[PDB]
Amino acid sequence: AGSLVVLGSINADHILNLQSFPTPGETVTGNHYQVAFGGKGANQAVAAGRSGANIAFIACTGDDSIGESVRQQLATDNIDITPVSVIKGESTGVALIFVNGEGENVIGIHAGANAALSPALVEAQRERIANASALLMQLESPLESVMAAAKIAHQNKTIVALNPAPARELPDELLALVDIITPNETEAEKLTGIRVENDEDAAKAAQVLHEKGIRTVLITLGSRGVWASVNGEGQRVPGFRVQAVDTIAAGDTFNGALITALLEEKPLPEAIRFAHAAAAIAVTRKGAQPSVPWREEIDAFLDRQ
Amino acid sequence: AGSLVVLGSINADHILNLQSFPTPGETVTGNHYQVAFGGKGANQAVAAGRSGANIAFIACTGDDSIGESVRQQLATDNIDITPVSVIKGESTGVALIFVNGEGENVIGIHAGANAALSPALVEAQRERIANASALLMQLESPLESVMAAAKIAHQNKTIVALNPAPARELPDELLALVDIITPNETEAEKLTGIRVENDEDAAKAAQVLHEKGIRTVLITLGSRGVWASVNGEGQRVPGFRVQAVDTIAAGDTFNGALITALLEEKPLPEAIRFAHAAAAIAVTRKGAQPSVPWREEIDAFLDRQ
Repeated sequence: AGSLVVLGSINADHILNLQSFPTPGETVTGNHYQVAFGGKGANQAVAAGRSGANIAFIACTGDDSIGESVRQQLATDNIDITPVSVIKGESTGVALIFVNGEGENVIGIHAGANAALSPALVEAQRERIANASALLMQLESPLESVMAAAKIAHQNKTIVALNPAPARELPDELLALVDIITPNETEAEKLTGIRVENDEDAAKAAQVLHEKGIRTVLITLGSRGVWASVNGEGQRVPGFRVQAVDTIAAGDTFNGALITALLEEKPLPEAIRFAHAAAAIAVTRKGAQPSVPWREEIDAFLDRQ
Repeated sequence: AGSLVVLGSINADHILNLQSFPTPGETVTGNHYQVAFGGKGANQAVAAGRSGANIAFIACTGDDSIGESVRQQLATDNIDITPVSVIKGESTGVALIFVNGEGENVIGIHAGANAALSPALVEAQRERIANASALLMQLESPLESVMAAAKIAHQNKTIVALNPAPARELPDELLALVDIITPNETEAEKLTGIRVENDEDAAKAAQVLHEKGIRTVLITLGSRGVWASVNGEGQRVPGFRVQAVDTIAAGDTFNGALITALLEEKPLPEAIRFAHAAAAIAVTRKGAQPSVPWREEIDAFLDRQ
């Protein structure tokens, strides 16, 4: 298994379950509270580490207590935290989350130290990025840093995997550097300009990304699975049926487990089944990282399948 | 100045300024983040301590890091934290707060350790409550504990001051034990059944509370000040004109400073002017406790007045 380098955000998730979302000017008392480490960068770094990858993590926390704790935690999640910088005078990223009695949620985010992951910091990681087999990134880090990291990778035979979340348009210069992209429907549309409701739309949107030069395109479709497309040839790959309790980080787990499988040189079809198994498990648990399953659990799930 | 005993909640306030309140299923990135110690019990305990009172604080924090920090903090706010218990296996109370670009806010609360402040814990404080000159309470603690604390006070010549917030109806058994009550309009209506929009309504609502046996009734009216009523005789007392930046804890500061003034045996009219000065200062600053002014600042404000 080649080495993986994840570059992305780190958040401390504060989750409060409550009857209903407070209206403007209102105060509501919740029924359950949970602090769990989150952030797409870390969720994916953890999903990969736990699933068995040889991964190093480029990220930034602040100089606060919470920052030290998450750092303490990630180190035990089978992740090399040597590339995680501490930014003096800044707060560690945070996410305030409400979940109502109807199962819906709303999230408020503070970028904090995450906005400090600069091109200068990426350059300082030139060698690490150069020697890795693949680089996994999202969009909760400055675009200029993601851009600069992708170039170094493109220059040194480092596979570039991008989870284009949260949704936003991207320059062709960055897309022309991506090898594996994993957008959901909203993101696929935002990236191609094509609304994706059905498999016909997904194939069309996929085609647009392929023309940008992206070899592998996986569009998460929600309940019906993912549209897996390699160089124009795609098909819908169903996920597992499970009773969801908390879907947060489901997509991040999918991404982290997927890359682990691919860097293990498993064929795409099996890799996707592996990532789907991991995600299926993740939605049956609460909190982002606390729900990310380890390799043993993933394989056990598969074996009983 | 006689001794003051505050019994109430302790919260860690997580405040995020953002463009607009996220809609169901949405994620929004904020522009400013602040962690400040809050909770009506602590806000009032701090407002009193800083304003110069000889105050001891009965409360509960969890056995987490945040709990230790707030405890470390309150000790420097001129408060005797000897009566603050640590509850094993429980989280310190928390408040998740959003403030949009229009200045509005919504608050989500986790009771945490605060729900553990029991009658047994109050009884353990029988002597402390007995020897104090006054007891200041709110409604973010179990009603049975507030009830039991009020009885001990009633039995030992301890003045009972109640800030009936958040709004909720209360049994006549508790009201018949209150000496000073400080409801806002919503709370006054909730307590008497009389809608309070104007000074005529306020006087009527005040009358209802007086009949419950409460000698001093102060109904905060919002912009026009407070309806100060002693045994049926009331009048509107205007507050100071100021440009508000953050009104949270304004009412708690008013309460804490007010009691300090009264326990200093200042006449009600002056006591109310003192509390108003403190609150006026509080709304020009961000965060709950971080905005509570110290005695020197309050007197300076008054002198320049």
